[PDB]
Amino acid sequence: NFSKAMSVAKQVFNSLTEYIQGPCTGNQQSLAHSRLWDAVVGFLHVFAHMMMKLAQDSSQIELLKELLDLQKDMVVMLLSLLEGNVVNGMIARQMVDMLVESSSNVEMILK
Repeated sequence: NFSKAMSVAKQVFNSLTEYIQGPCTGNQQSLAHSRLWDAVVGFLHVFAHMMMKLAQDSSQIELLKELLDLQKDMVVMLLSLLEGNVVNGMIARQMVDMLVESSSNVEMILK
């Protein structure tokens, strides 16, 4: 159910990555000013609560295994966006703003 819809988002992140997987500054610049930052902020909040709910559940493993793969494919796009960057870069500072908003969400993720 929710896993099937989530598996679709995995393909989108890989497709998004493949466009910028090489140092394509033209596609990187377009994604910087798009609504990509807003999408990840919502996704990060969902993943933080999804981990905790399945953590308490003993038999909720099949969704968790599918869940863990999604953010791993997400950060590759985040790394791809930072690929070829410069210090004080415009794209780099965009993540700084987005990390402030989702700073609470990234908490408890490491645990």
